[PDB]
Amino acid sequence: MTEYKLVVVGACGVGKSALTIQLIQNHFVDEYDPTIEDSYRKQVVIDGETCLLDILDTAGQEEYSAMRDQYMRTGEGFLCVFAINNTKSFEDIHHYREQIKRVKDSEDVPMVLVGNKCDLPSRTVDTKQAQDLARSYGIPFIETSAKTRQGVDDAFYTLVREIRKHKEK
Ligand SMILES: Nc1nc2c(ncn2[C@@H]2O[C@H](COP(=O)(O)OP(=O)(O)O)[C@@H](O)[C@H]2O)c(=O)[nH]1
Ligand SMILES: [Mg+2]
Repeated sequence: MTEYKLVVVGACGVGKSALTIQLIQNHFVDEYDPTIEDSYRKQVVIDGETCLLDILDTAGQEEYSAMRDQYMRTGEGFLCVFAINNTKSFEDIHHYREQIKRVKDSEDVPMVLVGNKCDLPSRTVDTKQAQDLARSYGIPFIETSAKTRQGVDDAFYTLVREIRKHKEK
């Protein structure tokens, strides 16, 4: 069956693990070690296609930089996550965008921008600012809450749709 290799990236504490576990196991985890990097696999149906998602929940630095380059080269699409109450995590998106393009040596890499924690009242990044960034990249932007599940399926399924558009060229 068709397999999609997805990679979830972003600053520590933005909800990469909480998003991934909500997608896979349909519950919200309040505490999950920030240093754990692991992969998950789930069979889903997206637009009538039965497919397997192979999702890498990243944790930042690797023992050797070759491990980072390896997962960036093999990953087919990237979910770039910031938290709407953490401006530094939004600014870090620039770094992930650049680094992924640099390792893949491609200007066209399937990506979706995710503003997570949208259930919280505290917000430092308004929606307009994130829409402006996504527009400059030419990629979709989705606001999510790993806690309420709002937007979670849309974020991952949209990324699959971006991969499919990239492959048909
Ligand atoms: N309120 C709220 N908290 C969240 C959300 N996503 C993650 N968290 C919390 O934010 C903290 C960091 O989340 P985590 O998934 O470990 O972030 P990671 O370092 O990016 O993997 C944890 O305490 C989670 O419970 C969300 O959508 N809403
Ligand atoms: Mg984590």
